Amino acid sequence: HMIVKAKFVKGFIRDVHPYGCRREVLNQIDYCKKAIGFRGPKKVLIVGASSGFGLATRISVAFGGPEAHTIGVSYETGATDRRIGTAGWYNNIFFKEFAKKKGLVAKNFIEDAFSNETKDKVIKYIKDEFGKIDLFVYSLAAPRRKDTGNVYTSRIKTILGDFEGPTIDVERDEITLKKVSSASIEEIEETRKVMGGEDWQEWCEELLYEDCFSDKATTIAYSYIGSPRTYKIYREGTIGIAKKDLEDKAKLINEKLNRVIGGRAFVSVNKALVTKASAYIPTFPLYAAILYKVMKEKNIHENCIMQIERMFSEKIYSNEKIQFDDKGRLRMDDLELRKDVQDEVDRIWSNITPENFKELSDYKGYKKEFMNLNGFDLDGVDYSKDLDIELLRKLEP
Ligand code: NA
Repeated sequence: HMIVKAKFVKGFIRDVHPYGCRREVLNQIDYCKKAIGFRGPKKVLIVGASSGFGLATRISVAFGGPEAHTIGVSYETGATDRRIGTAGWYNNIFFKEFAKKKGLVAKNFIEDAFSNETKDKVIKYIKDEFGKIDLFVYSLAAPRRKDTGNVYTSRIKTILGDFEGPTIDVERDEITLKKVSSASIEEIEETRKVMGGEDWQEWCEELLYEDCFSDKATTIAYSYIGSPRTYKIYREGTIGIAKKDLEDKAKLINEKLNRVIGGRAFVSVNKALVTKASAYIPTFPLYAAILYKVMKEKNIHENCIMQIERMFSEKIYSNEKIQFDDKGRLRMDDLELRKDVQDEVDRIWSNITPENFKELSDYKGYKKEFMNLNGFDLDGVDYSKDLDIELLRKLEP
């Protein structure tokens, strides 16, 4: 029986507020329940289903109109003697509670998605109990990958020279300059192993050859391109190299699925959102804060769930044909990269100071979204209320 507070250690919040996480899940569900609605997917596999885009994907297909049954694969840990548990751990639990209330299947595999054991387990469940899958979304954003037993670690670096610029320190409400430098050859390769398209492709092949995909099944992975201002990181750097690998694999998966089941694969390039991993990378967080202000002013702002909802209802499962860019990618950053939006961001950038940034950018919204990632600062949650830790320990995914 304890009060959970937001304690910052080396820039990151230590604990998560589980009921704040519940509320965030519920806010996304609410958005989807009230949106125009779409139809299509019935049986959906999501690898990386516990947070961010994977979670929004799951909520969207379940509550956004299709009433899809879902399998979520994620590695998360619960409450112990000393730890409260990860946000994703709770997101899984609360998603399942709300999905079942609607009479939907919401299976969780709390498992390392990279291992052959996990694939076998998921495949067995599909063949035995779930039924064939019409949509497979790969949205794992793991920091490392275990293979023999080599461990590969993702890094966020340039391939040449320094990248430096402002980050947002949420704890002190200030801008702070940071720098990241060049990656080693091994670091580039490891990042490609973790973030590239290899595991996604393995999944698609196992699923395909084990007769787990429905005819005409779709599979999707997520990426980010952004503005030229951060190309050194997101296109040219270690992340950019991994994402090009992801894009290349999408093409090979697409060709195969098309030939074998009339299915398809593609990368959806999404918009800038606040995440833990991009906090403290130089120059992105300020970009995002300014972007939020501009797009909110222009009535075109989207958070994670809004991105996904529009992706599904307006582009993927719409009446009209799907439009890809010239490299076969679905572009959900079409509003972010709109000329008028980028012109305004660059203008504000040229006036922004460490002194005035809270007025020229959406620092408030940036900070709120950051806090929300650990279940803090959610409207309608009583943070003075103590939490029953033995009750939380009882919850099962
Ligand atoms: Na995800």
